Amino acid sequence: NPQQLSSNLWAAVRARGCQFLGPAMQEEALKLVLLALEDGSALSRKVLVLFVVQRLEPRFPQASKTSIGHVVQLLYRASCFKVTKRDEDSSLMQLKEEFRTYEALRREHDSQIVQIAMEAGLRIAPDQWSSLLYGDQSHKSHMQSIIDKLQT
RNA sequence: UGACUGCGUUUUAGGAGUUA
Repeated sequence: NPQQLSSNLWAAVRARGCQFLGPAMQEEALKLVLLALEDGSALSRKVLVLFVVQRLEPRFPQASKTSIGHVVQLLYRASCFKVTKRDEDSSLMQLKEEFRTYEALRREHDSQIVQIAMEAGLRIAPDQWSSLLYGDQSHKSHMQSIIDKLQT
């Protein structure tokens, strides 16, 4: 259904403890993660979330620790981090080296959402995908490529 | 039902609390 495949996607996403804040805001949030993690710094999730929230909140009041926490889980599910567990304390996390460019990181992010849609049996075309995730028709073939790699 | 806050999930995952 024309905007109800859309709300069922975000339902499936929220159910997996993840979240999409819209094309513009998601983009900044990811860039911020990269800013913190691309030089190989190692931050607990708590601190990483703080880093992003503190810069984003003043420009987007929808940006809570809770909501940004959910964006980061998207990347946790996508297996983007190198995790270092510590005894009696929280894990630190770094970006895997292959994911230290926006292009690369965003591919994985995107893929993870597609995969959630697949797990939930939601057939969605690349034209749609480019609208949902970018608000334009400029990423159809990017999204097509993601889809094809996922069914193999 | 939402929102929020912890802790957990790389052995892949949530779940508790607070609140209207």
